[PDB]
Amino acid sequence: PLRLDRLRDFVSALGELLDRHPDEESVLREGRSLLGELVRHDDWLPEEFAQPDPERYQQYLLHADSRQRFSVVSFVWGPGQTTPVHDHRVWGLIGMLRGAEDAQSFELGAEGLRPIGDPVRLSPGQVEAVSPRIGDIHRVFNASPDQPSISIHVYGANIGAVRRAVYLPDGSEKPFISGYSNQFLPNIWDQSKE
Amino acid sequence: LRLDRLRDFVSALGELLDRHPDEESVLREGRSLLGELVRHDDWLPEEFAQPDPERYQQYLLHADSRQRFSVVSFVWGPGQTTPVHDHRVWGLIGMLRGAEDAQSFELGGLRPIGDPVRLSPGQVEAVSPRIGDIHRVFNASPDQPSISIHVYGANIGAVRRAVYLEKPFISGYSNQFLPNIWDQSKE
Ligand SMILES: [Cl-]
Ligand SMILES: [Cl-]
Ligand SMILES: [Fe+3]
Ligand SMILES: [Fe+3]
Ligand SMILES: [Mg+2]
Repeated sequence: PLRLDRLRDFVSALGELLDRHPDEESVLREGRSLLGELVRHDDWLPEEFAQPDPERYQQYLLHADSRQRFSVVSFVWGPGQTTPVHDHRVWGLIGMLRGAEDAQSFELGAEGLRPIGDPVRLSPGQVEAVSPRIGDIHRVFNASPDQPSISIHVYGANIGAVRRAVYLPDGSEKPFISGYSNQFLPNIWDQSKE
Repeated sequence: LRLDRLRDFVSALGELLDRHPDEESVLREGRSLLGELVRHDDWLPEEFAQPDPERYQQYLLHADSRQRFSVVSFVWGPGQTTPVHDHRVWGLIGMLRGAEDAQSFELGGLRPIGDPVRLSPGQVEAVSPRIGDIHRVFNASPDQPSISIHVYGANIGAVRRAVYLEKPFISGYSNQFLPNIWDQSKE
């Protein structure tokens, strides 16, 4: 009985929102509200895009806009998995869905990477923002050693195809194109099935 | 697989409808963009090219965020046909693989308009309430499957339309999964 209508309605609303060509602050404010409404419910994500991998965290594209104005991704960390330290180069929202993860912000200093504040500790329903304007560099990791964690991320592009960077401790940058773990997206558009 | 072709078609079709042009302009520029896609048979994933023994298959490839358009791979097995149906929105039919025919109809009951249009790879046809909406599309080969790529001014699988002897018609989709056409680094 997957409530795929929730993801369909999120995608529609996010489309309508960007049709008004609003500023980043308005996108993040209205966006985090719409994402909050989606990730408050754990009755809609298909099992195929909730699956951990033993070697690396999984990046399942759920929807990309026709003009690549936004994308929606299911990120799945297994026990003890982390992202590299990375930037985005576009606005991003992180909606916590299942389990426990932490997000550490970083800044580029004289020495290299320095963490800003404590890790932000996410639990289901919580939404965080990233952007070049408000803070773009972070590392997201599973805070459980025996359970997988899932967050739904929304970006101001097709994030899997954005040329961005990972950072080493000394602040040196490697090119980063994340791509996607899935060859298949979920069909959220067969409304007659419901 | 040259999935970049489908990605570029979807982008261009989005840009086109951003200009909020009239149906005539959509069909004119659209059939040109679709013609460019279906002239090449190096991009369709095999999972959305598969015939079914019992009924023709309707694989959604892409739906717009606001359901302004959709792109569908239709697959007829040897000797399969659609019912006689309308669309209630503009539609483009791009022939990709094999041989099919399209018979137009008018309400008189049903009378066929002209001969069946005989499609071969690269050919693009249009339907719309304005220009003629009622047709039947069928495989013209008795041993080979046929594939055409269709583009509609809605999420066609969810449009309330009709089949004609009117019965209500909502076509839906054969696939639970769409292709990921957005992983550009794979190329
Ligand atoms: Cl992120
Ligand atoms: Cl059609
Ligand atoms: Fe991130
Ligand atoms: Fe048709
Ligand atoms: Mg918290």
